[PDB]
Amino acid sequence: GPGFDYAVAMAKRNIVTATTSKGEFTMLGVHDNVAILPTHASPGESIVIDGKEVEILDAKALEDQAGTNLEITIITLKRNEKFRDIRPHIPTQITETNDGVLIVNTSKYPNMYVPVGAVTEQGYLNLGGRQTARTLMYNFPTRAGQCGGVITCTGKVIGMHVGGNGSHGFAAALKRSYFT
Repeated sequence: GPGFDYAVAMAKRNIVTATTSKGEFTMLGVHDNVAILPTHASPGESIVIDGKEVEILDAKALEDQAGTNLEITIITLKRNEKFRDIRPHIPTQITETNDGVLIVNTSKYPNMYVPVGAVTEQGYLNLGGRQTARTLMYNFPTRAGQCGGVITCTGKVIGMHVGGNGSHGFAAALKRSYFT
């Protein structure tokens, strides 16, 4: 109900903690039983969501038209649980903002909000030996525990944190077409 933005309402149901062999990540539910995670989280046949082991029915790694990695993996879960449909709040185009907020939800940082400032288009990035397209950057001392963090601005969900270099944080841009 109360919440400085749409973000607060969505967060309670759609932002959960996911555990794969590579550790804890923040994960974003998009609609129904469909969620997203950074491709490098590498979920196997199942994943532990908020303490509960759940089976993955499908895991689609996204790439652009040229075959470049987007670093977003869409996973379809085997579970009656249903996320709110946030798609109407995902822009149809890569989106910058002067006032972004990063939302992280892990056991080390439960339901935490952090205004990060300007979020602008970085474009191609070398993400751990792999070329990644459509990235965004923000000036925030990135560290462990933020992978999967969601990036929002007033009424919109615009990126997902996928890496960072000491002074900057990088995210994959979200676009609506990826989910329809």
